[PDB]
Amino acid sequence: GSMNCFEMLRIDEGLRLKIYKDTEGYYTIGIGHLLTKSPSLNAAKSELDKAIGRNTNGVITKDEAEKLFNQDVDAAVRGILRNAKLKPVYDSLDAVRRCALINMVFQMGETGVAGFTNSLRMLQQKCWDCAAVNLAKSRWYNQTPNRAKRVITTFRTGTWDAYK
Ligand SMILES: [Zn+2]
Repeated sequence: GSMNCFEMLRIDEGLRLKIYKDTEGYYTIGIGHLLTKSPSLNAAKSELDKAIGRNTNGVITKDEAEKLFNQDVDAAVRGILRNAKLKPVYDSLDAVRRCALINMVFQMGETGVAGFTNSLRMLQQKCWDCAAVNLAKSRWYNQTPNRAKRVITTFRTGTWDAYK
């Protein structure tokens, strides 16, 4: 009932409490938290063993991965506020629609979400249904229909309704 960004991106991206591998031969942990592009698993559990504070073998708790996720969004939007097109309209919505933006940011990337120039600015004038249906006309929406429909519904309502 009390949803935050980290949980909704656990619904859509996926949370793993053990170290895995990103799609290019690179370990990860949690929700897309990259450590290094090296094969040294000891360097893996050493970067993890130095970022968490407890020395473990690559397994953490669900509340310690949320820490690293909050770091990842605190740097992600540190990048958003340096992108000229993502900066304006983000400063215009409510917290949950901003999370709906950071989700796509972490899904495709800064220039990826920047491409929806027309779709982004109708959110500024708060044209929820129009920007929603225009966002539904995307290859993004077609290659992963489910998640995109969730994000677009939160762009519409500005609520966590679609994730319950
Ligand atoms: Zn309109």
